[PDB]
Amino acid sequence: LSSNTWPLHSVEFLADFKRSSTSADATTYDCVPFNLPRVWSLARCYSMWKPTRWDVVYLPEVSATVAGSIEMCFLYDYADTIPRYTGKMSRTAGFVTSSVWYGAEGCHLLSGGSARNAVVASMDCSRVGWKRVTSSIPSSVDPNVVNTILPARLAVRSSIKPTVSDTPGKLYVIASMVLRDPVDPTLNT
Amino acid sequence: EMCFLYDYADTIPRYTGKMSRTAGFVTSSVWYGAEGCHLLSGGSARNAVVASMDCSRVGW
Amino acid sequence: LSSNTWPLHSVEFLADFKRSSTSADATTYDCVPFNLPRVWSLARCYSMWKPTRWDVVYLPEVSATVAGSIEMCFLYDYADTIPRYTGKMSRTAGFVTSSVWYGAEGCHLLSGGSARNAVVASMDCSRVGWKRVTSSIPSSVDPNVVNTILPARLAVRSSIKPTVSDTPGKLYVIASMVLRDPVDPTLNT
Amino acid sequence: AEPQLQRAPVAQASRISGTVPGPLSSNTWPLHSVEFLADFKRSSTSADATTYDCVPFNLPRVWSLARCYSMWKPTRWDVVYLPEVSATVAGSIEMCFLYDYADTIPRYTGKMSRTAGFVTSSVWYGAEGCHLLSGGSARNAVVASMDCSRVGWKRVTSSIPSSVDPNVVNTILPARLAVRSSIKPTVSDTPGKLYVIASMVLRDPVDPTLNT
Amino acid sequence: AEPQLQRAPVAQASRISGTVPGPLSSNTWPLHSVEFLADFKRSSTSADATTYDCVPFNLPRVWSLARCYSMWKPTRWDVVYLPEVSATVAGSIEMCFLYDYADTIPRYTGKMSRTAGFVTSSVWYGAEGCHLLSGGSARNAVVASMDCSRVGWKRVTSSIPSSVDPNVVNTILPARLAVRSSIKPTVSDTPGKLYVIASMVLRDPVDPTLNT
Amino acid sequence: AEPQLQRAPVAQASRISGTVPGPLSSNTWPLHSV
Ligand SMILES: [Ca+2]
Ligand SMILES: [Ca+2]
Ligand SMILES: [Ca+2]
Ligand SMILES: [Ca+2]
Repeated sequence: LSSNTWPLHSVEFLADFKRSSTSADATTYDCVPFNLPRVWSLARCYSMWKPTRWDVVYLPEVSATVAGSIEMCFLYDYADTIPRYTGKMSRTAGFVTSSVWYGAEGCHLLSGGSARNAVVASMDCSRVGWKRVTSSIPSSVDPNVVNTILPARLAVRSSIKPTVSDTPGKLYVIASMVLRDPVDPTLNT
Repeated sequence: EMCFLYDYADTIPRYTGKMSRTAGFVTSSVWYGAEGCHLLSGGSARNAVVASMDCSRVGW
Repeated sequence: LSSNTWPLHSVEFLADFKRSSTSADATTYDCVPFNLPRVWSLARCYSMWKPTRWDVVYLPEVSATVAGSIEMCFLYDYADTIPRYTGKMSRTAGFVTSSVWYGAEGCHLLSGGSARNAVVASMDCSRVGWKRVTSSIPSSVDPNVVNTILPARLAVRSSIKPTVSDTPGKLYVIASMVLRDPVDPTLNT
Repeated sequence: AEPQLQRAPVAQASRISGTVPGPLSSNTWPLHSVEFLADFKRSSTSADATTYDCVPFNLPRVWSLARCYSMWKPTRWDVVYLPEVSATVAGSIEMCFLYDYADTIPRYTGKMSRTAGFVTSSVWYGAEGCHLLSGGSARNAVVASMDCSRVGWKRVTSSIPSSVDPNVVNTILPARLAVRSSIKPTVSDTPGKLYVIASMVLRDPVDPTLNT
Repeated sequence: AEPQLQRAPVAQASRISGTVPGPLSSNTWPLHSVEFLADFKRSSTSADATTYDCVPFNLPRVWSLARCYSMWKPTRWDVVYLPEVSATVAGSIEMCFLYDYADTIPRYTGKMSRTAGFVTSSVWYGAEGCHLLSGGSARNAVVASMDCSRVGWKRVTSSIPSSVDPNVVNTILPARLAVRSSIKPTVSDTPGKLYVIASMVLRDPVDPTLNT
Repeated sequence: AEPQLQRAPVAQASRISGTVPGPLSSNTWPLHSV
């Protein structure tokens, strides 16, 4: 309800699903407001935030004959190593893989929501507490310090290496959060 | 990519990020959504690519 | 509650109450999100807004010996002439006046409630419809065009011409609104 | 019957939803176990208590399972002392828990007694604690229980950042068990054993090889 | 449940059968309406009757709907005269229908009377015709009915080829209403109003912008 | 009713199992004659 607490449901483009022709490493995305321009514009006006939903849906835009799959999972510890292959991915939390060309049915999740044959990677938000809204990540520090601000990292991996670097789809985030103690957007770091 | 602009003064999105941040946003494989043909007659928007405009609160 | 809609309660510094040593005219403030940095940072992420509250509190910060008083009222039509004197101010909506050094007791209004000894000028928000959020105002246009985006103007006046321009207190806005259709903050005009 | 005229699709989505099935694939996994913690070492020169980090990687068997999950939350953690000395042995064992890495390790009985979870026992008392490790009956056991209520979800690590601000260590270390000897024998000895009866909940799987 | 492994087809036919659904998409559409036709203008110099082409595009509201169809067939077409003058006004209104564009417009009572659908009335008679425009009761109304039986399906046009053989005009013009004043006032005047009570059937839709 | 939106497959197997039907297609055929 109220008393220094504003609930928020947003949908925003997160990033392009990029496939490397050389690296087998997954690309990680920090599940924090400053990574979503519009949501950041809102969140930066508050000192604290608490994710309630945070779901990343993959929407493809390539031929149905393209080869490969997209793999997704969430990493809840910054200290944890970024998956360099399918098993590592298949073994971790929120795992989900689907042919790179599949997914369009997920557009219904964006507008409204009837996730059926949607390719989503849901983050474990239950038991995720009030974190401090920051404008950056102290990567140069002990992973434990980072954990303080990073609820989780989305790991996205190309099941295979295309002959040329490419992007067969896009990742959109459907976030739901509550914001708490106001701050001047310009002083929020 | 489809979305609705409710203020003529607002700038037309020039890219995916901008489009996604706009009301009524929707995207689809250009080859997805043929089932939308049945929408034009009966119904079943289950597998259709539709961009709905916020009509509630729109006055006379 | 949902689907392009969430209430927003905010408090922000509006402007310094400036007393002209030569002019008797009232200063005018446009009651729109873009005139409140933080609130603007939020409202700009939406296409439409609807004021639910909008109250401006006068909080003094001068000696109990300063003479003169502050006068406030709201103008709901851009075409309407700005009050030149006390009688005029007194005859317009939301009119309130108070000795320039009184009003400190209204600080709990900023956090909590009890406008019991406050110097507030409340805008009539009931029956104020959805207005498009704008980054500016067409000041050289027909007032009716302006009225489209301007719910009202706060008119502040000094009941006295001090020997030298001075600012006896400040005006703080206590706004409560609902925003509606998402829009990229950078594309909002 | 008639041979079926299969229609060949341009492709066919290959999809898997959720962590691949197996022993530790559930979102969460509760685990209870008895784990040998350490020997109750009695220094003959130092009066300082010995510290033990109450974290999964310090429990060999539990760690095997725990490293497959990224988050854990202690629910029980109880350390039982088992005497292996005669009733002629003088001395006492002192145990308590330290919930802030920045806090100083007690160097004497008074300090130990003023600390949470404090407990003392004749070094030759508590053999009945053997039955605790299996069935139950902590009636006559020497146990040091860690305050687990209010302990939140901690990240599972394979190490402790020791030369770092105690505050960052606290983010991973729910508590430390402090074990002290009430007296200094003429020569270092080992009056008994310390076994941990841990109970925890693991959450959010992760490839073990990535877990650090 | 299990994620469904969708089979992607080389394509997927996009098909629509029949005029897209909406207000005027039916093969045929019947429409009844009251439409103001014109003022009963009484010339003070000419004895010639005034002609009115009984075609859809001459009925503003009806035309709005009619232009969405390519074919129409009149079913009723009745023109009611409404007096707006006192019972002291001399003169009569004469009405009849001309079913051949090549036919000469009557210049006098005798000619008018010899023409189909003929009718005359004291210019101040027929106010009860007001009730016709709504409910009914043509008992005391001055009405000129057009012979609609036997009128076939006509193409809907937005114009009349006037400087063309009357025979080609006939293909589009079911009939003309001829209105005449039995007398010449000292100066042109307007004793009443002419309202049409049309009933027609529209058939075979067409984009309005193409309809001409 | 609604026109059915046929899904076109890359192909479609053309298959026949067993000797094409007719008078002498059976695995065996008994015959008696003068
Ligand atoms: Ca901050
Ligand atoms: Ca705008
Ligand atoms: Ca870890
Ligand atoms: Ca036509």
